[PDB]
Amino acid sequence: IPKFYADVNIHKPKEYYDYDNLELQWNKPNRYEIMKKIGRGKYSEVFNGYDTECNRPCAIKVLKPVKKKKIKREIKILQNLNGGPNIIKLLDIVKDPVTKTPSLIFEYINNIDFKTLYPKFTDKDIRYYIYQILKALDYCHSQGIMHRDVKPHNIMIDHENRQIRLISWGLAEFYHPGQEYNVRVASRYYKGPELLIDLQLYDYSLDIWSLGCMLAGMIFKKEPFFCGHDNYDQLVKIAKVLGTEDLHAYLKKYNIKLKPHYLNILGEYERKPWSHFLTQSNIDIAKDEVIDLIDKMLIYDHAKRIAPKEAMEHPYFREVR
Ligand SMILES: Nc1ncnc2c1ncn2[C@@H]1O[C@H](COP(=O)(O)OP(=O)(O)OP(=O)(O)O)[C@@H](O)[C@H]1O
Ligand SMILES: [Cl-]
Repeated sequence: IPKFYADVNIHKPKEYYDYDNLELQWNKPNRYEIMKKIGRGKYSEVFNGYDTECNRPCAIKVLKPVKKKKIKREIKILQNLNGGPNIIKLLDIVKDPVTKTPSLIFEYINNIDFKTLYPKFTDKDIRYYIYQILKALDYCHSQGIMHRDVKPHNIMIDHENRQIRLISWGLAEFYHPGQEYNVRVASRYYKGPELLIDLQLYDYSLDIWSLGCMLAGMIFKKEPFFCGHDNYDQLVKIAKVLGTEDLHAYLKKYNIKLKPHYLNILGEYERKPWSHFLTQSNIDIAKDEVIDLIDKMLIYDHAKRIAPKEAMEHPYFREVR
């Protein structure tokens, strides 16, 4: 039972969540001037473009042959989240008349690779940007949607203009109590324990684990924070930090019995204190307020994790604007 926003979709009309019954009106791609390729996805290519009619830059996401089921969902979710704080705006959906290839037109964000940008950040910079990702996540959760793929790679930042956007809504899904969800989502490094132990009855809490992994990696200057060689090893990398005592307690509560594979590789680990991750290069940002915030997010028990709504109230953010 998610603390917040559990029954959002229950009180919403079927049209809101039934994305496969969505009638898409594809427009002519003529007005969008295609320029430099800025991104590469699993089943897409993102280009810097220009809306010649509305005097506006855009990011044109061309789509490789994927079932309409996947596109319709991404479109429905982006539509339902329009005007959300720090959520990428979908401006148009276009289809080539000849090739019949669909493309999604998004507002353009001048991003700099996090591997180049993040080291240039100050304590005040990470503070502000994490608050903004929390605002985005509190909005989509309130709209009955889980992002299911929060990672530094899906956060666009134009540092010069202090503009931040949560992108990649392709894996985003609607939360319905009692529904079993595909555990084979998110980057292995940002996959919550519920995905690793095959707990299909997960919720919004999944996004706080992923954001916790991101925040830990940023302030401890170690990305990916938990670096597993496989899905089974990823739980070991987690347990080697959070301790196995709280893991066994988590499995006993949700009555989950680990695979014949897990029992051998998983040892008995004591919880590593967050202080053991401090270095000369990171103590300046790895202060006591942020470590408390990380401690409240990286918790096995998805039901015991802090909500984005609550995280925003934390003293780490003293956001008097
Ligand atoms: N609006 C945008 N502004 C700037 N860059 C963008 C924008 N949208 C996408 N990109 C870039 O394109 C890359 C891939 O885009 P995106 O994450 O939306 O696709 P994807 O979901 O992985 O693709 P697919 O679902 O087809 O596999 C991003 O990592 C980013 O660098
Ligand atoms: Cl894997």
